[PDB]
Amino acid sequence: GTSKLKYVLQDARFFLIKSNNHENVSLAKAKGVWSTLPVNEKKLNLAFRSARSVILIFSVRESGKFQGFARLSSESHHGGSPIHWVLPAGMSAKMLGGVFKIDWICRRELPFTKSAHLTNPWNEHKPVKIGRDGQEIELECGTQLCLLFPPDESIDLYQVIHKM
Ligand SMILES: CNc1nc(Cl)nc2[nH]cnc12
Repeated sequence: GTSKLKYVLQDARFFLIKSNNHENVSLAKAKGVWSTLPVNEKKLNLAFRSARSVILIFSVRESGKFQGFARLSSESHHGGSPIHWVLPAGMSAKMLGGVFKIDWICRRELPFTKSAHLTNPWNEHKPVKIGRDGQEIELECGTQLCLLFPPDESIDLYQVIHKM
C-alpha cells in the first residue's frame, strides 16, 4: 500500500540529484550515504532543519531514468572513513567530503517516459526530469513523482516515520 509513503511525503521537500555515474548511486544504496558539491550541501543542510522530510530523487546522467529516492536522516558530516566514490573529471574527493546519512524509500527505477506529464514550477515548468544536480522540486510535483515509482516491497517505512 501507499499510506505510510504518503505520510512520509507529507510537507516534505524534494531535491533532484544528478549523479555522473551508476557506481556512486549503487554505493549510496548499499551504504545509506550521499555526498554532493558544496553549493548543494549547504542547501540540503538548510532544508534538513526546515522540513519534516527531505527527499532526494536520484537520476544517473544519460540513463533516461530515475534510480530511486531516499530521505535525509542527518545533516552532512566530515571525518568519517572516506567513502570510495568514483570521481568524475574535475570532481575531487575534497569536494564530496560532506556525507549525508539517508534512508532509502524506493530503490526501483522509473523511466523518464513515465514522468512526462509532471512539470516543476521551480524550474520554469520544464519536465521534472530536467534540472541541475540539487534542483528543488515543488511539493505537489515531487509528491506525484515519488508516487509514480513502482512499490519497493523490501522497504518498511515504520522506522522512517519515527525519525520525523
Ligand atoms: C557521490 N556524489 C556524486 N557523484 C557523482 Cl558520480 N556525480 C555527482 N554530481 C553531484 N554529486 C555527485
